[PDB]
Amino acid sequence: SGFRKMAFPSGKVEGCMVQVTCGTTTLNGLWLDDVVYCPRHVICTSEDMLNPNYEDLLIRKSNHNFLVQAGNVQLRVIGHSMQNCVLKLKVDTANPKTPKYKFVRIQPGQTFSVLACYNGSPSGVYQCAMRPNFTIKGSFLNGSCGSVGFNIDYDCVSFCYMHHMELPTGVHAGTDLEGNFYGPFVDRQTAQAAGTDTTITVNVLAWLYAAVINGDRWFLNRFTTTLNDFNLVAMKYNYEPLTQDHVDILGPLSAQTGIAVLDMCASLKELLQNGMNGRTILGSALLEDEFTPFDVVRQCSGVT
Amino acid sequence: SGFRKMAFPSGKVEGCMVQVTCGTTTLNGLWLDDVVYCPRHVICTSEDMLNPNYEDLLIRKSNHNFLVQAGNVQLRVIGHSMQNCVLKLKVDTANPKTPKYKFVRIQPGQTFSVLACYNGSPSGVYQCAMRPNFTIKGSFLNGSCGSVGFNIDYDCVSFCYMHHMELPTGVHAGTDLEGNFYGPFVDRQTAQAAGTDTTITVNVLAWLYAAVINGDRWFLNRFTTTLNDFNLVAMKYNYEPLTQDHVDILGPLSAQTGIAVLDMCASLKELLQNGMNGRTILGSALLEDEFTPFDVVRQCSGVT
Ligand SMILES: COc1ccccc1OCCNC(=O)c1cc(=O)[nH]c2ccccc12
Ligand SMILES: COc1ccccc1OCCNC(=O)c1cc(=O)[nH]c2ccccc12
Repeated sequence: SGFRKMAFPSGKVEGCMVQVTCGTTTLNGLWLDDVVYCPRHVICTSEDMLNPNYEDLLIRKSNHNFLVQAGNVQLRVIGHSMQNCVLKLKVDTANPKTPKYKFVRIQPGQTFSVLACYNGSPSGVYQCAMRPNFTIKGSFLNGSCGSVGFNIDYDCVSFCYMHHMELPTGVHAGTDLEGNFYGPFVDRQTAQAAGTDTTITVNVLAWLYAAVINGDRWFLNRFTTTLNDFNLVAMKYNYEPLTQDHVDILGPLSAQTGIAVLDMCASLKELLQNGMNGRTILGSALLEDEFTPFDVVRQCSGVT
Repeated sequence: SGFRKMAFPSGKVEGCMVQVTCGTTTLNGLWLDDVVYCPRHVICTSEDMLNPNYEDLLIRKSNHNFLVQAGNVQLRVIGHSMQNCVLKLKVDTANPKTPKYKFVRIQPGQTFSVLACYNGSPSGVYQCAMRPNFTIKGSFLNGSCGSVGFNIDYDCVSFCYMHHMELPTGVHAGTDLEGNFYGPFVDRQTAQAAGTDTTITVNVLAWLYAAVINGDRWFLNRFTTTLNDFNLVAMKYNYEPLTQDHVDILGPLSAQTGIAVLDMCASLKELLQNGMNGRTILGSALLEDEFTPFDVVRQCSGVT
């Protein structure tokens, strides 16, 4: 029992982190096989960041201008190319620690673990979610760019995020490992306001199921609702609409607890309308939405 | 910016996890050098757990009864001994992945990362704190015993916890790596009730400093207090007494923000007396106490 914001073990990803320097800028890179991936803004000076023309800035760079260091040893760069907002630095050495891996582009609501790195060295690991406004609420300081987000399935690391920037509101934006930003964000120092950060309804319901599995049952009520009635309440509270796909995804948690999805929806509806009344659920005074139904099952079953 | 419940990167500890089986019981072991540490209750059957005589049960066990498997390969046990509540299984092979390490016994209020393992395989990593009642609020299922708690200082892993059991209230109890339980808990299936789970005051203040550093400043008031006045309020709210040692430890966070410790104490006093009023601090609707002043500085500075 117990329910924690759990990250995947980060060892497989630590073995991939390198330091990339271009000019005076140092950030992190991800070394898989003989390629080092990093944000293309590594080629920018602070002045460049306001309105960068990446194709033009890249012309002034050669292989020897990208300094890649894995541990305390230097990697030889034999090629460089830009794919969307990431640079792919071809090195002459395959990473001996390359795990089985995939590059995936996640959808909002999906969670992942971040290995926050500085100077190619991992400093910490924490669990994130891709917000419905395509930002992540991370913990990143200067030098953290190139830190990655990932999920692990037994021995296969699915990289889904690469850190690029912090918006003026303190939230974070980045790309998948193909260099495409999540959301409408661009790698430029300009006014980029995030949209409504709505609550991930299916995740809140999954976490309510986790609470019931872990003995926290006070919020369970004698009511039920329909998808349409619940969604009227969800819209009012800036919650994402719940679909039949979400109900189907919650099927196994419903079976494990014996609580029909729509009954749990009615419990959530009363929690939204009445509030917590000073009470807590799984040690939280607010409704947690950064656990997917898959994370609740994985944590409550012990998948390694 | 951003503030997350961050765990240490777990790679150094993943390289130490092994599976230990004795009879029909399988749990986790920690392999450092040529020694595998694991909870001594690995020798118990379910019946034994109610009133075990560990010295007597151990007499019936020989080296070949302890099956140690690191990955998919078997380790040869050439010695076994009981140190308090842990067994030390001497193996013929030094762990090639043994990091620089220390065994430390932490005090309540101190935080650490747990690498939850099952069958010697890591499933997740999360941040914990040793509660003032000597329990931890972990996330552990059947098979998790022998999972460890640790802190990392650059390249030295300081192991501080080894998981042994779940109390009937869903909280967790375990030992340091010398086999001594934290608190009054014993490795026996009997009535063991935990004491008052008070709030770690110095940690709440550290997290309030982290909130100010990260732009969440609404709770800052125009008041100050004294250590004695604050402690009267802290006692009323089941908060740990704040000492001058805690004030000294908060010195650097006070210097960074320009907010005197006693002024932050007065802000915390008003938060206790008035509540949050539906507001949040660093995305939480309650006062977080599982970040030490050292964790706030480390996260807010980027220590790798
Ligand atoms: C406005 O900056 C950019 C815009 C577009 C693209 C890139 C931009 O920055 C690149 C460098 N950024 C960081 O190193 C950085 C990342 C972060 O998440 N938090 C910080 C907190 C304090 C200081 C710096 C950071
Ligand atoms: C009452 O048990 C013990 C008492 C003293 C000593 C050892 C005891 O157990 C040893 C085995 N325990 C586990 O594998 C276990 C640990 C845990 O934290 N959560 C669980 C959740 C469900 C089922 C089992 C567990």
